[PDB]
Amino acid sequence: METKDLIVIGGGINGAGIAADAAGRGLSVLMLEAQDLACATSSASSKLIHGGLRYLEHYEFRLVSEALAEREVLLKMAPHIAFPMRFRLPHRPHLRPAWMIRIGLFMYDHLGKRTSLPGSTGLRFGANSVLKPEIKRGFEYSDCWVDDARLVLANAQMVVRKGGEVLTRTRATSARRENGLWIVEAEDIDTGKKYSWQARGLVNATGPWVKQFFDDGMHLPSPYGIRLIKGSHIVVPRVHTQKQAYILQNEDKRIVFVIPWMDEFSIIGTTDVEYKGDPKAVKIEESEINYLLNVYNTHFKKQLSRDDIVWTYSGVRPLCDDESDSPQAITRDYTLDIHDENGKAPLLSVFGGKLTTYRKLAEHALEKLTPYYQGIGPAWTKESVLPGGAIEGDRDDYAARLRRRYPFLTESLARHYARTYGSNSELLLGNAGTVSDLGEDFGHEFYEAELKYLVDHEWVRRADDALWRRTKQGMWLNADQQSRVSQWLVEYTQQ
Ligand SMILES: Cc1cc2nc3c(=O)[nH]c(=O)nc-3n(C[C@H](O)[C@H](O)[C@H](O)COP(=O)(O)OP(=O)(O)OC[C@H]3O[C@@H](n4cnc5c(N)ncnc54)[C@H](O)[C@@H]3O)c2cc1C
Ligand SMILES: CCCCCCCCO[C@@H]1O[C@H](CO)[C@@H](O)[C@@H](O)[C@@H]1O
Ligand SMILES: CCCCCCCCO[C@@H]1O[C@H](CO)[C@@H](O)[C@@H](O)[C@H]1O
Ligand SMILES: CCCCCCCCO[C@@H]1O[C@H](CO)[C@@H](O)[C@H](O)[C@H]1O
Ligand SMILES: O=S(=O)(O)CCCNC(CO)(CO)CO
Repeated sequence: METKDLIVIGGGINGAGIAADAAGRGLSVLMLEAQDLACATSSASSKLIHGGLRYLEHYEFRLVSEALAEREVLLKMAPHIAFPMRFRLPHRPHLRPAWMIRIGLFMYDHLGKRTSLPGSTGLRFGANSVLKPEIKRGFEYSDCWVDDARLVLANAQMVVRKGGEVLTRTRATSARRENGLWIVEAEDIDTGKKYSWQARGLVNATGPWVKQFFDDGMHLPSPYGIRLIKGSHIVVPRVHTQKQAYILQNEDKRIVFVIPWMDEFSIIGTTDVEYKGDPKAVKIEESEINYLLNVYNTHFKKQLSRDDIVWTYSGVRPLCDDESDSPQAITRDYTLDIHDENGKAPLLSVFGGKLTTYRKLAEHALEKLTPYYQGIGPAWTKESVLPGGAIEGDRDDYAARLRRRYPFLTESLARHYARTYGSNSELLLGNAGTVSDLGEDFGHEFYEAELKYLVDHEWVRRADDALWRRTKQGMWLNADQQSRVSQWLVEYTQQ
């Protein structure tokens, strides 16, 4: 019975969420990721769990309402990596009238069930604010921040938690129907080891590659086109000490975020640039930098230059091509397509789908796949808690409680584990009783005990996986220290 019930191609947020949900419904599931979990679009987001305020002008009510309500659901599912955040919108009357803004905020507050997130409010900016003097009025509202790459990992762990299988660095090369079953072929991108599996169902959740897999992997016609819209972000030492984020209205009608990041930086993003080519080669261009710095510099007193940038990242949104002439106007809602052959071997493909709406998307996916499976269990993820989320507060409790239980833990390290691993911290600490038991110090309190844990429980294979996806330690480790991390991984993944 080597036949899996469902095979999921794609290890980003959408593929992980679908696989986890499926496994939790009793299906024998296998998820395939060509490189590393969240190595593409899912680790290149603005990292916000938002309802999509700007989509209201386009009347995308279905998406905005679903997104808004999911915020609190995700907040309870992964309290260790997600949390409430307040956003400040500077008023720019020549762009949008005050009455217009208020209507939007009203919908944003009632368009979706809001049990804990505070309501919107008006703001007054004085001569001592961070914004320029001419800007005197604004508004503030709620939304959430989430460690995108880690939300993906949490779901991958869930898959395994429920008897599922997850393979990384394994690229699916082909898939075709045969005798009522799917024959999926894949190969280890490193060793060349080939695999061949049989499945009763197949999900194409390869994001930017969705159509590409239809053409080269299955030789089947894709039900939808895909618009690749690149978006980049720049990182700089925090521009101010305030805990809230700002949402700026640019002259082209787009909005740009300035978000507090890891207490030391500010993330500024994003952009909408039509893109063509390999989604893996995407990178920020000069005009993007000029565009993000300008909108920031026109709003804040403290001026930023190109020289203040400490890091940048970019990714491409795989938006379902609605033929919109304007990249910023293209819809952000997702579309799912399911098709079978003679009532068997269904194929569910995913087009679009924000990180914010992934759980709902995954639920709707299993809904379409239900008719094809035995006594498949019903929905369940809404009342679940992702691995690492079984805490009691986050900072409120966990970080404090961790140092209390593991006194040798400095306040910074305790904060890191709490905000990264959550309830999985005790598994990482194992029998450690002192700092020395944590092993080699690679820098910035990133110990061997953490890296060993990442390889054993978080599929880490390369340094980048560990320093830029499972964590953001890459922001502090110098070139030699990162080289050492890679060297350790070789020696550990060797024998
Ligand atoms: C600029 C930007 C900002 C964003 N901001 C936000 C925001 O703050 N909030 C929010 O909710 N959303 C945001 N998003 C949207 C969100 O990031 C994406 O919608 C989501 O990550 C898409 O996930 P995915 O799983 O569909 O695709 P991906 O994350 O791209 O995953 C697809 C995966 O498939 C794998 N794959 C491809 N081919 C194969 C193959 N043949 N075999 C095996 N594996 C394969 C890839 O390696 C990859 O990991 C943003 C997106 C962009 C880029
Ligand atoms: C302008 C002096 C009275 C104080 C009100 C705060 C100023 C911002 O008020 C704004 O002014 C705009 C025009 O500039 C209007 O179009 C409005 O949308 C708005 O209410
Ligand atoms: C039902 C929810 C809608 C609430 C009504 C929104 C009206 C906002 O109205 C605005 O207020 C600004 C400041 O007073 C103004 O300066 C005004 O000129 C006006 O444009
Ligand atoms: C009768 C006309 C009513 C139209 C109300 C549309 C709601 C406005 O939505 C607006 O979207 C903007 C970006 O798109 C955001 O910057 C604003 O915060 C938001 O109020
Ligand atoms: O911690 S979990 O059980 O959720 C996932 C453990 C995954 N372990 C691997 C070891 O190579 C990846 O780290 C895969 O078996």
